[PDB]
Amino acid sequence: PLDPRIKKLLESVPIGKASVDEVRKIFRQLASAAPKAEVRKVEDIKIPGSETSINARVYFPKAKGPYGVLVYLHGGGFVIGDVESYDPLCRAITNACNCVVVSVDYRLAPEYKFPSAVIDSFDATNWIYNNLDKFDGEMGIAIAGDSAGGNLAAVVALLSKGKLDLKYQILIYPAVGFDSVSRSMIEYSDGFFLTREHIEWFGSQYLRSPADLLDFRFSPIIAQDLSGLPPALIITAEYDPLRDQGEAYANRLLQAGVPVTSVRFNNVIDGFLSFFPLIDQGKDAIGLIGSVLRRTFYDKS
Amino acid sequence: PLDPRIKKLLESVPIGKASVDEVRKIFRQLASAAPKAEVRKVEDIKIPGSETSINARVYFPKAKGPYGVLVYLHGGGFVIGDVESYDPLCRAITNACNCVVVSVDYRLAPEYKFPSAVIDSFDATNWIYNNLDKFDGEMGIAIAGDSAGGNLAAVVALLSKGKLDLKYQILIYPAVGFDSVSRSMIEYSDGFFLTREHIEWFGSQYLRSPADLLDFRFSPIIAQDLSGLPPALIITAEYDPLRDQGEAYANRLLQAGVPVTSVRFNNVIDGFLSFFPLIDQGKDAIGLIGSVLRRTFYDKS
Ligand SMILES: CCCCCCCCO[C@@H]1O[C@H](CO)[C@@H](O)[C@H](O)[C@H]1O
Ligand SMILES: CCCCCCCCO[C@@H]1O[C@H](CO)[C@@H](O)[C@H](O)[C@H]1O
Repeated sequence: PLDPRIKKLLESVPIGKASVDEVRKIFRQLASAAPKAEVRKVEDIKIPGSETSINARVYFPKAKGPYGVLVYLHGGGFVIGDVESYDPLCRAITNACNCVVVSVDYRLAPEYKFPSAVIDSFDATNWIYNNLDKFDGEMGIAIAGDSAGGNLAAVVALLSKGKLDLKYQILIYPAVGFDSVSRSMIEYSDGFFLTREHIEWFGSQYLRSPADLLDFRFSPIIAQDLSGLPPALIITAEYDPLRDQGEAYANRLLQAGVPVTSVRFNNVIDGFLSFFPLIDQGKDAIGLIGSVLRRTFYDKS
Repeated sequence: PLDPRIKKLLESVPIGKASVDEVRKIFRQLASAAPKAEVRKVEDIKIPGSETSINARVYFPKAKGPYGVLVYLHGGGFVIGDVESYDPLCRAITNACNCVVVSVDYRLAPEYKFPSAVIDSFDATNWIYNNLDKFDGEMGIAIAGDSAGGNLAAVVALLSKGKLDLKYQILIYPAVGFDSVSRSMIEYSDGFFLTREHIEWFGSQYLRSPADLLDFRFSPIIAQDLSGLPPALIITAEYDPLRDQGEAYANRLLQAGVPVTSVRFNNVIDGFLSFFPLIDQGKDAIGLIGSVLRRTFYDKS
């Protein structure tokens, strides 16, 4: 069953039942309420994308350099969330990993439909890779994101094959495609924060036509070839409609020879890392991310 | 775990690794080896379809009429199987249900791609409905099929809404769409008779383009409206890549107010009813079908 702490929280975001502005506001005020841990320095930068100037926030850790750079792609169903609402989480990640985090403000639907978010996420990652020196970030680049952001991270890792050298991909309860059949999708369709109705709504805002459902840049699970992708940490949540598809992607990556640590956090829901001050499991997931990136970037415990 | 009887059988059909002719032959000789139970009468008929003359075999039970008529759509991945290889199973069903069974030789891929099988299956069902008098079949019509045939049965039930009055749909370990994410698909991808590689091969032979994956006549799971469909018996197999999607369809039907008895036969695999002389669970599944149809057609135990 759910951790009673989470059940209590749930029993006390109106996606598809309020305006885009209102749902964005509700989400901002929820996510941004978490404590902001001190980092060494924060900078807002503009990354010159192929289709837009991409705002990003750069967090520097108190540890001395050189650093690895983690590109972070926020969740929010391709429609809500932003860099500023993810500031608490990105600060926590920065401190856990002792690395630079660059959180990307990719273009959001419905104003900018698929594949805008993908293009911005990839363009940002490409630019950061080519400018690691600016961050004292010579230990390399990794990519991470949660939920819809995990979709984008997975897709960026695919697009980066034979171009960038991503050291790692961190997929935090990712969406990896269109799922009308998995047990978790059916069983946890309602009552666990992220619902099937929300997922369908987000899909309706982001995608342009049903054809986009078959585009690997939306459904990385059907990519022709997953071999040669960066090693992955894939976190799933037990009570999450997206759980089974995330674990399927982990399995597909493993079958393609990609190293994957797939961990199901029991008793929790989609989005639980954003709840880290309330949900201890969220802190522990952040710590797991920390371990994996300190090892990959620095060969440190 | 698998029933040891089934493990033994598996440990002792080369889809995608031999010619279409050879795989068809191998399947025929396997399936047709089961005993043919006596029925009262068998007739081969030609049903005038919209696109072809449709061969069908009609089985009459020893029980006196009037009868219900079960339209049966064989499995075989839209590519293999036929009425004659399914003769033992259809005879067993006939005797269990005390009803007329009409097994339909729908057009097969790759010679005839999607939606040929659907068109023939629907046209046959429509003609039978309109000619129930020819079979003393006034107690009505139901539809059934296994695996790919369960796909076709489910689709025929959708297409029949507001046209025919199907009394029941029997979906025997059905495929209900494209599934790249379910746990059963991933976990039982290999070693359980029907494999993911076979499924992908069948999909490649049957469908014309990836767009067909989103056509409700291939993926009834994404049909816009499942309400008002006939009551269903949905049989799934525990060790079957198709298991989760069949149970998802059952759940979607239930959510749409359609009565569904969804039963997972544990310890067995896809196709187990075809193995009824070896696999006792197959006989029992046939008996369950019998119970449901005797009730719906005759209000009998
Ligand atoms: C966490 C966010 C995950 C979003 C996954 C969306 C899965 C696809 O969502 C779908 O896409 C279609 C195209 O707009 C629509 O026709 C449907 O309403 C919808 O179910
Ligand atoms: C028991 C038979 C179930 C068959 C389900 C097939 C699921 C879809 O199968 C797919 O369809 C595509 C179109 O041809 C192909 O591109 C792919 O190879 C394949 O995975």
